[PDB]
Amino acid sequence: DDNSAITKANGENNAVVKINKTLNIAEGITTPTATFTFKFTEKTGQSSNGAPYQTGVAIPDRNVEYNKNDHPTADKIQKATEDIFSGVAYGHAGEYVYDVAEAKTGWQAITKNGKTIDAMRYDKRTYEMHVIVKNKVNGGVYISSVYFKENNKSNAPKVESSEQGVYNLFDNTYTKDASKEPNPDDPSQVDPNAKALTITKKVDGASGDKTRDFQFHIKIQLPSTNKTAETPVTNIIVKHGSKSEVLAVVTPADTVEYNFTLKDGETFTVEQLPAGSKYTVTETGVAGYTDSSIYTTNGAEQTSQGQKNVDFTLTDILIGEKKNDNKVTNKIDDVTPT
Repeated sequence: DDNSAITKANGENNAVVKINKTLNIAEGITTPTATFTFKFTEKTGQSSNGAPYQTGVAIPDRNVEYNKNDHPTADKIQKATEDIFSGVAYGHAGEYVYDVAEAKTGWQAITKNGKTIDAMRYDKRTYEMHVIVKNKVNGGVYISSVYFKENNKSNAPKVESSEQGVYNLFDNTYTKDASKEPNPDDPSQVDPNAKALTITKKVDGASGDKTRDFQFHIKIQLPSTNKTAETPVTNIIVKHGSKSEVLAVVTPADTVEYNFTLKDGETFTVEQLPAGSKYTVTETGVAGYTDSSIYTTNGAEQTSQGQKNVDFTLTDILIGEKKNDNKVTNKIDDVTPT
């Protein structure tokens, strides 16, 4: 404001403080089972006034639970604790200072035959909560003033709240490999071998040239959650085998671009990608041929019709946690003499 970084109390009633966890999650991803647990630990030291920090009052482990019914907005799910001071009663005035950190527990990866689909990166940050206790009249005490300061930082400024008495202290990201929950009505049936993307050219017609290449271009957008560890920096592409190439990730933009050719019945394959990524694909125009597409996006079937000799483009196709493929048909009208 200032000073809004500090949660006061109205009158002599205990200050109220919720802690808000931010889970970052991309677009094609089912929110996982995950409890995030905050762990308060009593710190020593000396208040401004000369007094040592007061101790001997415990704050319990506070937890937020995520499950399949939690759905992101702006690629993040935000859940808060209740009042952390619920069921906590101090004995005497003074400055109680707690180290608050988030424990690395309460989530497990999806696993099929020793192989792991997903990944949770836990917030490493650690804070200093200053609980400022002050005398009631006549007697007893109250939680007067609460504030946070990030630990291990140089001249750490006071932590500003998102909402009233709510602090986004802990921030974690979740990643998921694409296309490995292929059965749209049962994600327990899990395939670690499923490919990130498939594109398959099908030339259609008696006059159709089924030996030539059709020229393609693809730009893939890795999702924002990629920026948060651990992260992909190489991509593996198979334009019909044994052509196998390790394309690299453009680090400031998190994109990969490719140019490849397909012949009739020829499949383009992206080996593996974090679910949540997007792609643009473009087949250059070729004389006589109207192109069409039947694509699966995160288990959902969608279509797109093209023009006769124009470049055919698919604009920002999501590559979800479910099935991901594309079958692009190139159709040519029959040459018949009479």
